[PDB]
Amino acid sequence: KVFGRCELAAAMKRHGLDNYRGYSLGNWVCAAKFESNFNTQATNRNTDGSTDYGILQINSRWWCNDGRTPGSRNLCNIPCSALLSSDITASVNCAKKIVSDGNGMNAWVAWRNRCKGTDVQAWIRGCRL
Ligand SMILES: [Cl-]
Ligand code: NA
Repeated sequence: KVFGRCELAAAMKRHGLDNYRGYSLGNWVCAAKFESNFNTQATNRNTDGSTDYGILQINSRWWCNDGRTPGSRNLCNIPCSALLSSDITASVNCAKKIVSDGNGMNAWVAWRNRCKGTDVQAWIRGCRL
């Protein structure tokens, strides 16, 4: 599923990401924009053989099991394919665990490079939330 901007914002808000650990809704929508272009089916292979999955490009090295990342962890305890669903529940739940591990949203390189320190509220602007 390719979400609309406000559609995703509302779905995220409903799943409790607004101000989750100090990160306002605009941060998560910006992050999802540049990681996956709002596409839940987005996948990307890393040079180390791991793969990033879904709307927030969660990495198989640490967070999910895809059965082809030797010596990796499954810290969110899910198959990586679960992160590709049109229902974003598993991605959101796993994201909550990632953002709490000490490094905040700096875990997402696109957020750090493209969202951090920008006017992130522009991403939820005009949306009925
Ligand atoms: Cl933080
Ligand atoms: Na893994």
